Amino acid sequence: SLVKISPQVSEALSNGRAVVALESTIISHGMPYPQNLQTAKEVESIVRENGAIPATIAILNGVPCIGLSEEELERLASLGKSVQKTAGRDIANVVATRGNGATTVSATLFFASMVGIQVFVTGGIGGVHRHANHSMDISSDLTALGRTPIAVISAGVASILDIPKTLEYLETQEVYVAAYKSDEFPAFFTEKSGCKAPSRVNSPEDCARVIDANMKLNRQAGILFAIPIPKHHSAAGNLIESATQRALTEAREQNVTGNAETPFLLARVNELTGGTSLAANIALVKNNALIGSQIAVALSQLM
Amino acid sequence: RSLVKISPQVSEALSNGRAVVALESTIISHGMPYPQNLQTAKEVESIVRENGAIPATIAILNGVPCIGLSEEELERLASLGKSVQKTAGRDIANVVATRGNGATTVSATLFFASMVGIQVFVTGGIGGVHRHANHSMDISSDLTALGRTPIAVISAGVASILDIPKTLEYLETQEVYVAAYKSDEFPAFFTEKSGCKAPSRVNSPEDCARVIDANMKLNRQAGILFAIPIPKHHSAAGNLIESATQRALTEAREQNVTGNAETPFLLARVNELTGGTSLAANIALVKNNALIGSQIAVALSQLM
Amino acid sequence: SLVKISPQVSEALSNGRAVVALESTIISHGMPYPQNLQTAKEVESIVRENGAIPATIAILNGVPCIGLSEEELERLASLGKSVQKTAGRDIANVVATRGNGATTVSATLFFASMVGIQVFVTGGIGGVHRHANHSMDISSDLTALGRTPIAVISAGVASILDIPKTLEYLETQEVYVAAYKSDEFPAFFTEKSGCKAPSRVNSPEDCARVIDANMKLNRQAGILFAIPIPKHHSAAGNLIESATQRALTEAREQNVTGNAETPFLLARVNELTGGTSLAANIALVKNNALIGSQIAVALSQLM
Ligand SMILES: O=c1[nH]cc([C@@H]2O[C@H](COP(=O)(O)O)[C@@H](O)[C@H]2O)c(=O)[nH]1
Ligand SMILES: O=c1[nH]cc([C@@H]2O[C@H](COP(=O)(O)O)[C@@H](O)[C@H]2O)c(=O)[nH]1
Ligand SMILES: O=P(O)(O)OC[C@H]1O[C@@H](O)[C@H](O)[C@@H]1O
Ligand SMILES: [Mn+2]
Ligand SMILES: [Mn+2]
Ligand SMILES: [Mn+2]
Repeated sequence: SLVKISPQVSEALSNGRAVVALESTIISHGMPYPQNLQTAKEVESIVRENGAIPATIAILNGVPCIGLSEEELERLASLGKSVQKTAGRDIANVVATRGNGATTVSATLFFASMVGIQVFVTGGIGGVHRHANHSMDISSDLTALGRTPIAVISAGVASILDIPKTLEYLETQEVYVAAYKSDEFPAFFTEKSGCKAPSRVNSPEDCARVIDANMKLNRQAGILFAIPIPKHHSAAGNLIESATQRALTEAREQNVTGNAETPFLLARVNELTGGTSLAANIALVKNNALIGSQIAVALSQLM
Repeated sequence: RSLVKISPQVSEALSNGRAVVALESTIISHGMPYPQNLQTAKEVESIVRENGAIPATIAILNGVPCIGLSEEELERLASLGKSVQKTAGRDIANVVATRGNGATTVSATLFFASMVGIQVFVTGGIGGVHRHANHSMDISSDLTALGRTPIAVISAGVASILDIPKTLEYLETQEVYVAAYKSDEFPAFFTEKSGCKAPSRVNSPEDCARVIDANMKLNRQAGILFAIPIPKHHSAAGNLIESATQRALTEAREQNVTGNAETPFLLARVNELTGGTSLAANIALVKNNALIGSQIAVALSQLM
Repeated sequence: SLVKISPQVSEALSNGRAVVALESTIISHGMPYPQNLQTAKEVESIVRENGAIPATIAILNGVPCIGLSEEELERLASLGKSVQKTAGRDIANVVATRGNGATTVSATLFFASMVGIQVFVTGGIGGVHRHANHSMDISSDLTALGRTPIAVISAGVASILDIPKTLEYLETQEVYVAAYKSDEFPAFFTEKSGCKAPSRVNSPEDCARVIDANMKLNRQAGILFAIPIPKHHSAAGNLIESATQRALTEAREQNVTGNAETPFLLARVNELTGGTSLAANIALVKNNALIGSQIAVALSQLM
């Protein structure tokens, strides 16, 4: 009615075939055009190569789109950063003003769950920002996942955020958190965060069985699977931390706040590391798409 | 149903899809002194009606939740004053069970308005993150209520007695859409200037109505805060409101005024300190919220 | 469906008879076998003796059980601490791995509410941890009760936690909190917390009337009734505080974190008080079962 679902996604959902939701803010605010389009195409190709149907979610001319046509992807990507970064709380406004919106994890969660997609691949999830006891700056991603029964496939949480506090917040929100094939919770750019994972899963089939259980119980809280970036693609943790500290200070000084903050910080860290962090970001999203697609296929086979 | 009493005019309005504006009752019982509390409530209901909407003041009377009050009930409530229980959402069941009188806060009024399908709720200010919440965790259930109730709250922002930046952050985490009306600055109740940028902006009642309408069609289970800056000619910005507020906060700490006694103490003391100016501003902003809120409700009714 | 409800509980729910939910972690994590089984039997007997059907909740071989048979209670008791401490966010995982789980307050709430049980007797509820300002360590019991319309019967909150902040957090979550026949909020082992109770109820009938109103209103938030430990069983606040202070220091030095912290502290306080604290813990659970049952019976009669 209000939501436009692509034929291919619509067909897969009707037949119980694997579908993987994808967000669009990485396209609009994660990298420049046409690299953004290239990375988005590659991710969707990895999803299809591993047996799932990719469902990139966005809002175009006020219409929520679940699954984008090639034309729509190209159009969105070419708009670049002029597209509105759209969290869940922004959806109604972008719809009402007939605008274009690139959806974050919290908005993408909402639409994916709405149409019955169970697996959502992202790069990293928002979290508790550093010094949140002074700011209370905490991503709506965490509350959204706490009340949306969907599995988010991430590479953990970036060190621009407070990882230990983000893990505590997720526990309080009743989100099941598990690291993939590791006892150590990953830190996005780097495989190791310094925090033990609260739980562990060792295969795509293991992940699918937890999701299946969650669905059967009708629990209204979600799941975060954290897939460590492949060791060969992991960025040096001292280079990342040094760039991160500088970026955080610059954000504070230039009064970058609210939803402008994460995009500002990730872009600055990429500048400061001469491209190394963006390259790792691209690597982990591709790895997440691979594992995420395998989970969705396993889940489809269970059901 | 058998427990909630809906006034005939509100009942008819809901059945026919007419514009309805919910109103809370704690501003009457605990928010303002006895002549102005009743006078203001009557003036607000009149502004709502004059602009084409039906006012639905919500309260609990002798254990009965009432949605829409008669002039007599409004009179009865204003005079009972603070003998009525200040009733947050979490207190409703208790007040009903004990057959008490309760003046409903934003969190309680939200619950009842949403229950019967009212989409627009006009208030003065919303509760928020209290100052020093890092040592207390004192945070209004208004914020959590709005985060899980699909209704639009029309306020004049957040008072500086609270921590405005942290309140804005908390609302974002709860997925509440926040927009300032015809301004880039988030307003601060008595005064238009909070020092904080508005996270979003809307420029007409019709624009507000379109956001609410989209939110309803999407079936999102989170609400909206529209923050209407107090009209420039009624602002208390010129009256040392921030100084008076700071002095009031300090005096409350020294006299151990806490809990439900605090806000009334602070409001009375700030009014003393500003020679009546802060109360006048409070009256002005609630009336302005009623005007814009009614216009939003009417535009929404027309959309639907 | 997926949940196994015992015949006695099922029959009681079908007939609108009083049912009291109970958790299993004190069996699993509170004391050694076979005394642990005898205590569990004594608590269930208090429930039956006061006119209600006890519904002990646990997960056995991946199956959620609401109401345990004699054989099932024996198996749970013999597993001892080898059972997984299962919060709400752990349920899907324990189900998926076919594990045994002792459900905490947050997990037990979910299952009791699912099948229409209105009264859940516990000992104490989890809360805001001390120094939560630097850790954000806050029990999911609080968020669970804020979105589950069920009454929890507790003896308040232990002083190992931050009681004032716990009370504030509950207000924020819209949980109605009332002390039973007292103006002072109780502190688990001890009747006095130092905090005024936010509200008060003076009989099981009063409690049932609040629950009945909450049910008729269809509010989706729960209730915490805090029943002070009987005066003759109350532990002295200075022998508790001494043990408590030492236990807290030790947990900090041994870097005990996450879901291990509360079980560590309670076990250590019990060690340091030579059994006095566990004795008080058993006394308050038995008192809670008595009052809880009377409330559940009064509620059944109202309905
Ligand atoms: O490399 C990236 N990680 C994460 C984001 C986005 O940032 C959001 C968090 O932003 P905020 O907490 O302001 O809502 C996440 O949901 C995600 O969509 C992004 O654009 N690029
Ligand atoms: O003697 C006790 N044993 C176990 C608990 C459990 O601890 C939980 C809180 O721990 P956490 O916040 O870490 O989930 C409670 O739900 C309860 O089931 C308790 O409170 N008291
Ligand atoms: O959760 P509650 O207690 O209702 O919110 C805190 C503040 O919200 C307002 O209504 C009151 O003035 C109170 O001080
Ligand atoms: Mn933020
Ligand atoms: Mn408060
Ligand atoms: Mn914890």
